[PDB]
Amino acid sequence: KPKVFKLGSSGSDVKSIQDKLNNYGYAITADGKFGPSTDWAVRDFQYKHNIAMDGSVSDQTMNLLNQTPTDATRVNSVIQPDPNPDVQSLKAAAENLANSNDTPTYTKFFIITSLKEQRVYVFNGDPHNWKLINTFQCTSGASDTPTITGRFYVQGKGLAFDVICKYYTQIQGNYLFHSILFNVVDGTLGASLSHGCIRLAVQNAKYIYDTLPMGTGIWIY
Repeated sequence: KPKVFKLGSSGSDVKSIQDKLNNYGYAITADGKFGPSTDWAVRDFQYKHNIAMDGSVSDQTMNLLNQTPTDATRVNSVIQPDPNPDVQSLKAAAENLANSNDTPTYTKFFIITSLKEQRVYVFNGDPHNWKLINTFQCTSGASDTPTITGRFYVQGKGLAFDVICKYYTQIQGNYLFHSILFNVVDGTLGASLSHGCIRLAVQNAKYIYDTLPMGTGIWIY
């Protein structure tokens, strides 16, 4: 078979894969060792290119990595804060929260959901140097199907999933961030159908979907 590079691979070919991922905007260390950050970047790359998301690089992925990036395929690992006035209002407190705690991540982003506040905070930067780029309200799971707590990584995504939700981002298994249910479906019925998921205004689910690459750290508490 053709050569396959994956988690654990090393050498100058890996280094060039990493250089190409950096050209695509993934901001990883190009050291020639295919670690988790390279795996996650490859998975995101594959998702954005509508090819199988397995985290391995063979001919198909390599061919695409050799194309010039475009607006459709390039990741921005620096994002300017949203102009929503709540960003500025909560900036200091949210940044203090993120910077003073463990925030494991494989991207230049991090997302916190505080269940007691029913609020989401989205950051750009690195551990202990996070900048708040967005914040918004959420609705998490009802008490009989509560949202999972813990630390996770963005695992998967989709544009949509007899009711529909838009712009889902997978936390773990069936626990997702997604839009309000759709004609809007809310109330006790909306909570029963959403189970443990985190519901957001459509624009905010879309924001997470558009901004956070696979491997972005997640903290829910």
